[PDB]
Amino acid sequence: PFINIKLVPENGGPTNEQKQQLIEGVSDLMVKVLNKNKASIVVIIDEVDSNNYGLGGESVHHLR
Amino acid sequence: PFINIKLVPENGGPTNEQKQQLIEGVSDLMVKVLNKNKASIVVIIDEVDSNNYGLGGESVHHLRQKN
Amino acid sequence: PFINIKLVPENGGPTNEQKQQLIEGVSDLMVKVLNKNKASIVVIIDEVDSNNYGLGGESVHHLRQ
Amino acid sequence: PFINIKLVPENGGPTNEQKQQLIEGVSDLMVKVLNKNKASIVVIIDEVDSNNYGLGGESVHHLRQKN
Amino acid sequence: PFINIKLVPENGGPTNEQKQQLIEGVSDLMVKVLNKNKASIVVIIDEVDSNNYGLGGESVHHLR
Amino acid sequence: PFINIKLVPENGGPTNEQKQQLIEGVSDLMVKVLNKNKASIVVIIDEVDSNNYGLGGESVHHLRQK
Repeated sequence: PFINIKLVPENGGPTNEQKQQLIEGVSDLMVKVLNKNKASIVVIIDEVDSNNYGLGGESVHHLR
Repeated sequence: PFINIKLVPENGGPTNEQKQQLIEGVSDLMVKVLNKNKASIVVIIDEVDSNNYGLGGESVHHLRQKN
Repeated sequence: PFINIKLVPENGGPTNEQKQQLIEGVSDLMVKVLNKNKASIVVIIDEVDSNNYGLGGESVHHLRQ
Repeated sequence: PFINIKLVPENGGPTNEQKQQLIEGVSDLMVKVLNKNKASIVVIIDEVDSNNYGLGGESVHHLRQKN
Repeated sequence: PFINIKLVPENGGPTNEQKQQLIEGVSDLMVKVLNKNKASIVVIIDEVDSNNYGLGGESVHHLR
Repeated sequence: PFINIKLVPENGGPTNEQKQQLIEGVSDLMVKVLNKNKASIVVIIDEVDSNNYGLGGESVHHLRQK
């Protein structure tokens, strides 16, 4: 299975350690809930600039 | 944040309950690791046909038909 | 430019005429805002099942109760 | 609803102002045509280098040098 | 590497054989130009209705 | 059609010339296999940081590239 996560960096995060936790956690979720093979799981994390992510018509930067 | 999950159905699954567990699981995960707001988390699950998902240069339909 | 739209169908929609209005709509916007050549604009629309869309930790299906 | 826009930056654009215009415009369109709840609309703008975008078999960058 | 292909079905196609040709062709190109590891390559093909794909302001369906 | 390629840069690559090959290569494949008109093919290449790509529960960076 493929998992794509797009998030807006906030207050000095995410760190490489938190990224690892996200990767391992979503991966284990597929195993425990769907009994999937862990080795074939691909996860990609995209960090979006605050000025390029909109929620409810406003940029997250504006909202911040 | 935004999370997109693409997977191949198998042995009758996934059910709506398992899908609900996946939605709840990934959300709680974002909260636990990044302390993000649960309310604004969007999750989309795409179910892909075994003949349209390729791993290593071969479709999953072929792989599943082995062992 | 490329534009991808993912939405959950609802109350019979969206119809083909509606999908056409979205295509023409986002296309003109690009010309107006960035003066892009309309000829090279590509738009893709994806429909997602209520049991497959989550918002706030619950499926859209459950939210619709 | 979720919207993802990918474009090649050109002649000093797009500006943060121009980006907001795109976010606002796209969101309004979704309300105008589908009567969707504006509060839950997510839009993401990706900016791509002229060398990483292809059209008709050539990079946007090469197309420009031809003119 | 991950490759996503999106196309509008036409004149009966694409068949599963053509899908396999795309899956392998894309994979081979990655190994050939960048010498990537073939086993870890993931490819996903999305088939899009002609009423959901637009070019130059019109849907592929109207294009006539 | 539309083709999106996501990869992790490795050992001084990919170069613009390589990206051109990838663009032309993917485009020719659509022409040959599906008989598409070249002019309408759009290809986008995304370069992903090794600490952001996960495989089998670990990151490409931890696996030491790919």
